[PDB]
Amino acid sequence: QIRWTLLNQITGESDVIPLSNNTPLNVSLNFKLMNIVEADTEKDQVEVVLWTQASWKVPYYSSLLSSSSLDQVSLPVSKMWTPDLSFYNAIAAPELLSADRVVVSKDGSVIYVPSQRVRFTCDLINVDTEPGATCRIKVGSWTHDNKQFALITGEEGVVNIAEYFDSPKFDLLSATQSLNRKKYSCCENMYDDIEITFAFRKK
Amino acid sequence: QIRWTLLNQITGESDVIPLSNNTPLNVSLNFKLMNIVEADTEKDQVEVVLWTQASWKVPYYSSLLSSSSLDQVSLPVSKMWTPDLSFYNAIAAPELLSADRVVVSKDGSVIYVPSQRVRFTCDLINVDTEPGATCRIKVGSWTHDNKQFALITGEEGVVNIAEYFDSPKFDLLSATQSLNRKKYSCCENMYDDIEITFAFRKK
Amino acid sequence: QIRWTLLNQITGESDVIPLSNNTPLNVSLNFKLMNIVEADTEKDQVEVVLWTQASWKVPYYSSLLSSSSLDQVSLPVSKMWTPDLSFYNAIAAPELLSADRVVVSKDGSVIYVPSQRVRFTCDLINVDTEPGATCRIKVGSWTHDNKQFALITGEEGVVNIAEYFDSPKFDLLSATQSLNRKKYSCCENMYDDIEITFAFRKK
Amino acid sequence: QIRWTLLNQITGESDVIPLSNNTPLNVSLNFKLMNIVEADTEKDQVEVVLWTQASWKVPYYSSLLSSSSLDQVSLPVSKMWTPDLSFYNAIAAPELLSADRVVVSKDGSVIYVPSQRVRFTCDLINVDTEPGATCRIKVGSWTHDNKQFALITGEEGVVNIAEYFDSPKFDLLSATQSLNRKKYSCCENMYDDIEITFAFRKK
Amino acid sequence: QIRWTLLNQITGESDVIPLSNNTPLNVSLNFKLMNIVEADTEKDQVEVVLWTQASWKVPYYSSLLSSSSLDQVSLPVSKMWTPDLSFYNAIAAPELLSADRVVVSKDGSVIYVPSQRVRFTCDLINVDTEPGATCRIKVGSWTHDNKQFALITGEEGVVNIAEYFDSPKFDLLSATQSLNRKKYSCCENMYDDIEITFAFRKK
Repeated sequence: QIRWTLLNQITGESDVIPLSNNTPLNVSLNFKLMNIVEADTEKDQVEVVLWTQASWKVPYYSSLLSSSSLDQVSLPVSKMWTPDLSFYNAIAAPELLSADRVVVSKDGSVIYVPSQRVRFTCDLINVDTEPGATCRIKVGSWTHDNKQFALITGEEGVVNIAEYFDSPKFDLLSATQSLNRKKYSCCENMYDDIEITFAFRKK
Repeated sequence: QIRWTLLNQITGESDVIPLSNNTPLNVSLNFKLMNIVEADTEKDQVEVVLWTQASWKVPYYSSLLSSSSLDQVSLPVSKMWTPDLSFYNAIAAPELLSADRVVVSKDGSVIYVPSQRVRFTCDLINVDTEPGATCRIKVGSWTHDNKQFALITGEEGVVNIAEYFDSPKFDLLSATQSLNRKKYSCCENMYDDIEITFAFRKK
Repeated sequence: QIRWTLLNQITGESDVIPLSNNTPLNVSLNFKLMNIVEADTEKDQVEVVLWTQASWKVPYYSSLLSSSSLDQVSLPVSKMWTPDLSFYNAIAAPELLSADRVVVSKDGSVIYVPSQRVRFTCDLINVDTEPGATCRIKVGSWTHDNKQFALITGEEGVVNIAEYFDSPKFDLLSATQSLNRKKYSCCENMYDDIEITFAFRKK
Repeated sequence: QIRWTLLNQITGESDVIPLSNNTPLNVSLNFKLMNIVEADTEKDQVEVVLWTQASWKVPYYSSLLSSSSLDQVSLPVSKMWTPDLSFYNAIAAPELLSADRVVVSKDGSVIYVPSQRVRFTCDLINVDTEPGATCRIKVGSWTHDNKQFALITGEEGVVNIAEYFDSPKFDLLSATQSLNRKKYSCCENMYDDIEITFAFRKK
Repeated sequence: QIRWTLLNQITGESDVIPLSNNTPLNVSLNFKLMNIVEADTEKDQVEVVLWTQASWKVPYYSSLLSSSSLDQVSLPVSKMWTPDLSFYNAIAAPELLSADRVVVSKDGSVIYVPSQRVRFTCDLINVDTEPGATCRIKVGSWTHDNKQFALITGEEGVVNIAEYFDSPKFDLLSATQSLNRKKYSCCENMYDDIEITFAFRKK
């Protein structure tokens, strides 16, 4: 149902980011904060459910469906390169809540939306006040610098991090994101990250 | 015991939904709500034990058995494509409680019945009243739109979710399911989901 | 030090229950309840440590040792078909506590003894009284109906479920087992199961 | 660096205990109790950190290095057979806290030292008194009987189980062991075990 | 996009530490203490988030990129030998929080930075006084002695373990790291270890 032999090159190359020429791969990231599921005021720790909507394009993947009546194909994440996103301020390993699959379209654009439960520390002293408590989540490639992996995000038009939030216990008061590019001790080059700031209080 | 060389095609193709023609694959789901194992009123979270009874048919699979004594065969889930059903409102990774195997019939129809412990948020303010609290569970394919993967109510109808329910702690008042479809941001086509709605109260 | 090439066939057929002709495979199950390690009266949930002693025979396995001074050989579970036993009433995935290995004898009989911590719902309202609380553990193949997989067990001799029980916190008052056979609403045929009934109380 | 094609035989045979003749492999086990990290008096459960020092010899492994400048080689456990030690009285799966690797010397000697966190039941009624609480840990092969796998242990004067013990919460009062050989029911031959007995009290 | 065939040799050799000559491999380590996420004074147990910055050089790896546009390449850890660093005094298995990948440079140096949550025991008697409680973490190779694996200390600073520290619950008062060498039972050769010592208190 697909060009199966191509898929063997694709998985064969999966250890390495798929670059064309020298150009950085643009990886588009958008976030949806879905729910806050722990707000532990004694430990000062929060758990959220977050959907990371990631997409990138590898033109040579377009041959996968060229001869197929499929418009797109869903494939296990293990079959190709996917971004090594890490939460820089996670204090427990994020827990995947969705199927570990990506969708490839006819033009080679790839879409990947892990839904994860993520824990981090946050000062919850004001969580039961009208302004609420303000928390941040930082996400970026752990190992691909910005010469190879460049973060892009939605337009000031389309960004709506709180769009689908729903909780019977907490009110989500605001949610914004910055796109950052920083030098660290390890490496020649800089790393891109997006950081979400949000505020919430108890209902 | 079976046509082993066919299994090599079946496993070989297991990354991709098995379609023929354009036609979406029909996947029927029925559910058994077995137990409500937590209802935490301070966090507004509920954990249930749920069997998902999923079936679909792949004509070419029928040759697996046609010349063997066996009327059906049970195989590990890793040997073929299986639906990537996710609980859209899950707040923890569902925990599999039963052996991960499917059963293939002589005509190539397949049955898969995972038992899973699933956690999600619910407003429990009324859990201790006669009408009780109403909770919803949303299930659908994470990455196959309804051009490829169509959900249908299975043979048992919408009416037998509570058949095996047993708890010393909770009364299950009612349970039904409804089939819906939604437009998502990522994609042009809609996704099918089945939504389970149940009411329960403390004993 | 065994007939390795025969292991190629054994492992090659490990997806499928090893039948000779049409006859169902006799799988014998005996149990030892070792301990009760949680009895939560607020949640009504018990955790036990249980050994399931399972044995079956596959005559063609006898060639594995025919050439060797080994009387029996221990092998990884993954190298052959083993029974897909499940706890029908588990509310958490069972935790294996022992080496995942089976032993094949020179006559091709196979012994598999998993030790597992298993959690289930039990009404514990009477756990701190003289008669104690009565709990049940249901065990059977998840996907092999009784036309393929026949459960058998010890007579009134060899059956002593409480033989090794030790707990500083609970008295095991009595444990019994009973073979049963049920048809399920999802499914055509009947499945064998053994139900273990036990009573315990606080020391 | 090493005779790589030898390792192909070593890994190839890794499913099965490496005997020569029909002599049991001698497996030497010594223990170091490092710490007691849980003593829950409400549940009468203890957790310890324990180093198990295992070693055995497989003369044919000597060719792995005989032409190498390496005096010994550290390898992943998955590359060769290792003893299937179980804690016969564990109530949770022991958690590995150290790298899963063995060291093979020039003579074919193998050393494997896992550090594990292990939970057991123990009557803690006297933990806060002078006699302390006395606990036992029993360890042996789960599936290799003493016709194949024979335990040996420290030349009874260099058995010092308490040697590196260190805790700010508990005094280890004593720790000894014995080497036992017992008959089991599935089992026509006997199984070796070492039982550690220790007494501790709250500081 | 790289020299794939060379990667076959690198992975083929991944079981074994990469030495040239009889020279010890220099493995450089620096640490960043990110957070203290638990200090349980009842149990005298501490959890921290720590980045371990490791680097080492393997000259023959330089041919991986020789003919490529990439100045460096990120690869999954499973593709090459990486150090078997263990927390000698961990009381629970360290939890990895970051993507499991390394970066290989044009000259064959390798960078690996695991973020981990690590638990250990610490006398917390003084955690709530001005000088605070002093804790220690010991890191080194579990199975590579210092004739094969030599520890050298990080490239930027030695008291700046705290560069990224942030906690709403605790003040970090001091942090230092120090190289040591310790002799063990198993081995006629010594193992290097780095000991982080830090003092912290409740805010």
